[PDB]
Amino acid sequence: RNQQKVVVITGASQGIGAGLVRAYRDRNYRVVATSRSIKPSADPDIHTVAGDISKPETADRIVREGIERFGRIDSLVNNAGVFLAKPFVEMTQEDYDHNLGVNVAGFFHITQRAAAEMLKQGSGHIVSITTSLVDQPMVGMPSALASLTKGGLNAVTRSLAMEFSRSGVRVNAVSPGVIKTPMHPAETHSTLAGLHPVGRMGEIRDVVDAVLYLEHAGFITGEILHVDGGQNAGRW
Amino acid sequence: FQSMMRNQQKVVVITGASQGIGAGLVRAYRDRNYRVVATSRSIKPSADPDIHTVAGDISKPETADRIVREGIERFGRIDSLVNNAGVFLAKPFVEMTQEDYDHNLGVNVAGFFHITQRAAAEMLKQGSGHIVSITTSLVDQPMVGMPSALASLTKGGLNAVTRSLAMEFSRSGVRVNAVSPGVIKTPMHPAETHSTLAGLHPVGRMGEIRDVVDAVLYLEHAGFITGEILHVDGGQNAGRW
Amino acid sequence: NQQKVVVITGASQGIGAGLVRAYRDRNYRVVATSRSIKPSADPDIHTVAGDISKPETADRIVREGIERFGRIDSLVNNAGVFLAKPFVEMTQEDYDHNLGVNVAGFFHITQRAAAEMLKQGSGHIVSITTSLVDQPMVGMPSALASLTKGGLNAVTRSLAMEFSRSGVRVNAVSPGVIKTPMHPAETHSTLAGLHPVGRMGEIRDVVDAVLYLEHAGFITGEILHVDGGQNAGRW
Amino acid sequence: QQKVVVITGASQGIGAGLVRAYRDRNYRVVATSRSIKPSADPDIHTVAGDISKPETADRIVREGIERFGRIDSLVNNAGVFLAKPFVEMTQEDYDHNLGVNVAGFFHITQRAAAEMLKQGSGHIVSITTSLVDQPMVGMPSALASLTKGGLNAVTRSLAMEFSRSGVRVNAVSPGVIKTPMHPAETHSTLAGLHPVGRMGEIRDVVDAVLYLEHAGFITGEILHVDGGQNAGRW
Repeated sequence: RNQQKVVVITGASQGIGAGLVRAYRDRNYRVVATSRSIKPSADPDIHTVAGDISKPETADRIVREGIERFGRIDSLVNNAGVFLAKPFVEMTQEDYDHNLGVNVAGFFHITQRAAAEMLKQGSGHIVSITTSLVDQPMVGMPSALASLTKGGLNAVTRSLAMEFSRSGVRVNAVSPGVIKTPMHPAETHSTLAGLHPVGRMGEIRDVVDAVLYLEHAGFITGEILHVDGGQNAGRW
Repeated sequence: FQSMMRNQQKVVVITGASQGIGAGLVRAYRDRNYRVVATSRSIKPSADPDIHTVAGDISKPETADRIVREGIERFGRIDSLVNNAGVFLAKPFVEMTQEDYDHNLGVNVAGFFHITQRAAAEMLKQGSGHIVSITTSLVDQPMVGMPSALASLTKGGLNAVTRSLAMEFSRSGVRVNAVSPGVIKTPMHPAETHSTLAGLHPVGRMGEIRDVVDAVLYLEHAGFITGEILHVDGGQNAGRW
Repeated sequence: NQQKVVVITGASQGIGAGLVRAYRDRNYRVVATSRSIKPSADPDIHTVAGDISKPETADRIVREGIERFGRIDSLVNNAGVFLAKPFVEMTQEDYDHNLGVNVAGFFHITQRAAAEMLKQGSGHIVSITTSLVDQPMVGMPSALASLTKGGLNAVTRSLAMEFSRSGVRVNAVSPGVIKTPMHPAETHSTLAGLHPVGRMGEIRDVVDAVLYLEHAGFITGEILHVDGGQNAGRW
Repeated sequence: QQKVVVITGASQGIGAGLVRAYRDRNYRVVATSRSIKPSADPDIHTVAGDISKPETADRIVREGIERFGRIDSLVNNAGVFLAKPFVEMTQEDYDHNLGVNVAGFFHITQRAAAEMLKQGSGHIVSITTSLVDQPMVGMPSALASLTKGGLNAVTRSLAMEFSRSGVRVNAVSPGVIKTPMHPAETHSTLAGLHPVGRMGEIRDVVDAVLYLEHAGFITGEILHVDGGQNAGRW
């Protein structure tokens, strides 16, 4: 039990976030969980850390506090993220700074710090949560900042997979379709379902299972795994 | 009730089931309590009553018929199909013969095509199914020094039809996926070749039967995935090493 | 014999004839084939009639071309068929016909041509696939176009790698729905709508794509989509 | 009456090849770079600036609208490239790469696009890199993959967005191109980074851009001009 692997999960307060915290706990990992807003936990194997993930300082804190508490860092799930649907010509300098802060710098900084720790242990797993919009964008869903920002995460997943190829660190991505959260109003479900060839929305368990499959799949790196009800496969 | 649940278990057809990857899928499917129709050119019958064995040339329409017929006769339903039968040839393209062409077309394409047509007819009929094919990462990432035009042709075909049929069967409850392995450690790969075959992956080691098997079973239970190609390949598909 | 020589398959109708003309205009001699092709007045176009599924047709084509023109420099695989049909309905005859034209058609000539191109240390082989390979559609059931042309996209990357160090380049052009005579103006309205740009392609679009690949010496193993955006996302 | 093209990173060798090729086609050209001397040619308007700044995009577009009355085409060719282990990358490496590679595409594209949308017609092409789709062991470049990889995907995303508006959006993904930046003692090594075993020439990329410029039925396409890099492992 001081033998358990430690995962760092970002955006841990959100809907997929909690689901991931719970599932990693269920698979005998200790968790360092991080959010803008996260509150401390009863569970002595869940260490929470609150901070703005886009700030280099926050990343420094996550890992430092994680090493001090548990003795190591083995995995990282990059789940901090914002989405914005807006016509490209209408986006403002504020829309830009906000997406580049959360989706890009909030990947880059912990990923760098967590990777240092793994490289030195000769072992690890980085998984980032991306979006099927990267590979398959849609007419009627304008989100140029999502493609820019998440598409860079797909490509850097493959790049780091190569860079860390002989080091024992594996680097993967899960690209979901539209996932039912509380923050998605009940009225919007008929049309959101219709965004997927299968005609259902995703469920949190769908994505969480993909992450845990990749966590335990020791021959998989550089892989982008689509959990999107068919979205990436073709046009519906 | 538990007896009721046994006599009504999911049913998978597994092709190329005799050894290596296929024989591993049989056991893994049994471990999750599927019943199994295992086929191979020469599979011997099993002592497990929940494995039905059917010996035959998978490239013939008549074998596909039989597999499903005897499948239905013995278990009443067909839920899933793993196209695992496959041949692989390494040969410069300009030296490939008519015989090589027929052999690969037959097993890799006709093999896939007939059983898939018949299994899908049943899955459509009952409104739910899973079809998964085993392909190669040479489809998406071929390599200088590994000349295998026929594998690309035939397996590249399976990759494309996997997405095609995922769209066609979108509204029917039938999911369609592939697993695209790297070079997997099998008895048919003698020890002398292992260190060479290992450097065929960015990660510098060979794949295991367990890796490919777990990918198929993960797709099997992943009710929100269709038309997906899951590369299990030590990073081959990701980039150049 | 200074003029480069191209073999163009499915030369008779549609893209293929557009292709003969384009390559003639760039000073190539042409060996042109299809089931029904008729002899040409042009001394620089030699026609060969035959069923491209048969190894004998390929054998004729290459040897007749080496006879008249003394070499082979390029091959454009443009013979092809297409069948819209529910997968569970496809028949043995549907299977043999598609495999024969789409796959065997490609294999025999590509093999004989590639051998000539390898000995010389130079060549270009380009194949016409379809955007349904990467981007198939709900309501366009074509399992056989996918098996068939998908194998061509993949073999394109494969032979690109294999001929890598030899100076032979292998590419593919993957069109959307292209406006031939074969499509009644009844259909045009419906077919335009299978592209994000809401426009059918012209023959010019595909032909210029082939001619571009043919003069782009640093491109190999590429799939160039000429598809009004079909491959790029969901409309 | 002549079409108008904006070309970023116009002082680089690719940049200068593009300027000439578009002039050979009778376009008027707005050419920007950090340092670019004014032009003799009434038909080439140069704007000096740092493209990482939004202010610079504003100026480029309004100056082209001022001089020539329209913008038909945008070529994003500004770029930097850093080879460095991911774990050694500094705040300054980061801000630099994000500035030139992402911001340097984004603002200029947003302004040129507003103009093209108004006329109902246009072309946006961006020069990315083969490392996005085919990264290489021993070429560590996380920031290049992060920045140019966003470019590829926005390329397909804007092709869908502008789909019914008459604006085409495409990309050219080159291999290693023979440039003054690469000394001759290095060529034999860079050649080996393509399955084909040679480096590219300026004209290979330039023709690719001009081909896409004249190809009215292509949008959302990444065209790989890379000696086979994207196609497989060599």
